[PDB]
Amino acid sequence: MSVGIVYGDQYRQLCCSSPKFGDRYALVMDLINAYKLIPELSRVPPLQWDSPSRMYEAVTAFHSTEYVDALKKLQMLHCEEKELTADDELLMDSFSLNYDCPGFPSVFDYSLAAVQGSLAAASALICRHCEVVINWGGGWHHAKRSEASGFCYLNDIVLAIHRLVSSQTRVLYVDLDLHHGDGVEEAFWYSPRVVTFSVHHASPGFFPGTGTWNMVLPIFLNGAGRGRFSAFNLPLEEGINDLDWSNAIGPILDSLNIVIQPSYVVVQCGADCLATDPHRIFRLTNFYPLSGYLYAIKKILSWKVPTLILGGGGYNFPDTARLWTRVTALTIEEVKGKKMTISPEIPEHSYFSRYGPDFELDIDYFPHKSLDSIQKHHRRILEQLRNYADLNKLIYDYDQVYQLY
Ligand SMILES: [K+]
Ligand SMILES: [K+]
Ligand SMILES: [Zn+2]
Repeated sequence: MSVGIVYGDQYRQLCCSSPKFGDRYALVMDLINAYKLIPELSRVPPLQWDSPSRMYEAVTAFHSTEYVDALKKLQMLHCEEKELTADDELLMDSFSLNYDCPGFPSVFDYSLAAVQGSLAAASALICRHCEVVINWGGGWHHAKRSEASGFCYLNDIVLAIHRLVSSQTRVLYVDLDLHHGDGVEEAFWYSPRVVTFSVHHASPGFFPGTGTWNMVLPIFLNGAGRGRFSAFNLPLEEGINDLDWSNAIGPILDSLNIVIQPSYVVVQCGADCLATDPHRIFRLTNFYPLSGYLYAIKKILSWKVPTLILGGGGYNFPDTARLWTRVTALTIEEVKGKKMTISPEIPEHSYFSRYGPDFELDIDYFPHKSLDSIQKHHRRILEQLRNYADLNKLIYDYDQVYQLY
């Protein structure tokens, strides 16, 4: 019944301290506040640690000591306004702490804050304080063991899932971001207990290039060892709309829930599939009568499985706030059974000016038409799900699953 959301004063400051995402988190939490949702939500405080040793122990559950050390040293150098020595440039380069993942004065505290948020969110599900927890400061799916990638420095998702599986525990991870959830997929590549499902754009030279047919004829990789068939991917061509994306993923989600019977669901809800994201690749909306995002979240919540909802990508800050406000309101409705009426007019607040010139909740887009490739992927995914079920000796109505598709 209880819906948790991660916020706090320091957390807000840190989530708003990065050059790439600026004040997006402030717009998200202030639009949620403006629509009077905060009293319906349980504040989940970010996790803090008893010592540096305890913080390091927690982060190095996934990340390497040398990577965490390099990330902490990058923050120190950007704070002293020290020019990096040639030696320091090579160190940072070795961890990809450069180009799209640059240093900045708060890079470690900013990155860690996401981990603090998503770990606290996982704990609140484990002790059953909340049935769903939202962290709009998390979702950094690209970060690897020893590599920064796609403005992801620490993988708050991997650390949250590790806490859930450590708490027979199975986790279904659903990645709705425009980009492939490569970092989360890789971390659990060998585990049958964490099934990863990413739906994303893939095309030649599009970041990160995984989650699709790869040269090793190209083959579709899907995990290894005990984790064989446990990594699911739906790559989609540009231009897909709400209905087609919904019809593409809906049967996959329902089939994974039926076969896996997850103890926890973790959803990455990156907003860069919106028609108005500057990426301009997918044509998803935040519309509610239907938004692909809201269709997906409503389906996942209907399973009544303890669920972690995270952010991620989303480069139109006002449209990201607009979508994540509706996801939050939908979450309250579905979990609490309490209808939350949201005025189509953006309420007056701190950031009202940023919603111009229309100042409406619906993103300013008129959907039109975007099927063949989806059917091929459906046959391949249904096949892979059977192989996953067979390998792990899982019992399920094959016909019931076939019928979803
Ligand atoms: K994705
Ligand atoms: K896996
Ligand atoms: Zn993205």
